[PDB]
Amino acid sequence: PVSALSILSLLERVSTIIDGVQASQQRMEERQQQLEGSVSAVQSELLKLARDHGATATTVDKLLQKARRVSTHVKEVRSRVEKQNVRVKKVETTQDELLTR
Amino acid sequence: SALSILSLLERVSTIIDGVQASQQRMEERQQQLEGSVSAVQSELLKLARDHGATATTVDKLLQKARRVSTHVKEVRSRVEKQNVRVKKVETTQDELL
Amino acid sequence: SALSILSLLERVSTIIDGVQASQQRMEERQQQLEGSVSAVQSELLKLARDHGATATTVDKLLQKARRVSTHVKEVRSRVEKQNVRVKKVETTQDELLTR
Ligand SMILES: [Cl-]
Repeated sequence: PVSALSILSLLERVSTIIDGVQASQQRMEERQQQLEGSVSAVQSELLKLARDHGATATTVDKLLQKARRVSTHVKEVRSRVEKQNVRVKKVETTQDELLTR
Repeated sequence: SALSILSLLERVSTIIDGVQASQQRMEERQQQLEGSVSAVQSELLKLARDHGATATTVDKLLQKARRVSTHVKEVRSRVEKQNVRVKKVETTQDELL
Repeated sequence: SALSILSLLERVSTIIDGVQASQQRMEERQQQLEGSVSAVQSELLKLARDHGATATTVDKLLQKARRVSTHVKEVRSRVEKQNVRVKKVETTQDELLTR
């Protein structure tokens, strides 16, 4: 009913399928390796861009501090100019008085 | 030829058990890969948001720079106008005696 | 023992079915992951170019900051000289109004 030869036939049949499965596994292993390599590189570049952006952001915060400080200085100078104006007018108007006399 | 059948069966059983074990390892490797990809996607979006915040702040700094530069030119102008008024007063006093 | 041999081969066949099902799912997921990584690479590069532009603008803001700082110091210098010139005229006018 079941000859050694029929069994042999099944074995060669199973062996042929396994050959195909193994070749497919080889193709997939290669794709997984390449993908791991791509991910590793993206990780590295992402960390690098994070560091670069970190430096920019740190400069930006300094620029914020600086802008606040310069504004404060401009306000102070403006204040000094207005005070001088009061003083100049005092001298101007007094000269008007003397000159007319 | 019973021996040759048993030998071949043994090799096949051996080979498929290895193939199965390998497939399991590959399943595992791919799920680890999915996790790593999900992680980089997440970190990229976070960095994108962080940069967007920085770029937003930078535009404000541009705006603030324009305003300050205008204020400085204006204060300069006032100072020059006062210079002229002071010179007139100096000249007049030198002349008043 | 032919049936015991065929039983072992039936089990081998079931294992092959399971591996092949897994291989199909693995191929579907692998293509998806490869697409996802490609998208990450592209978006990362875009973010890098965008940051490059931001970094350039910041370097310009730094020079603007230096420039304006220099102008404020020059203006303040003139305000201080004018203060001395005004004091000069003030003190003399007060002198003249004495006696
Ligand atoms: Cl006078």
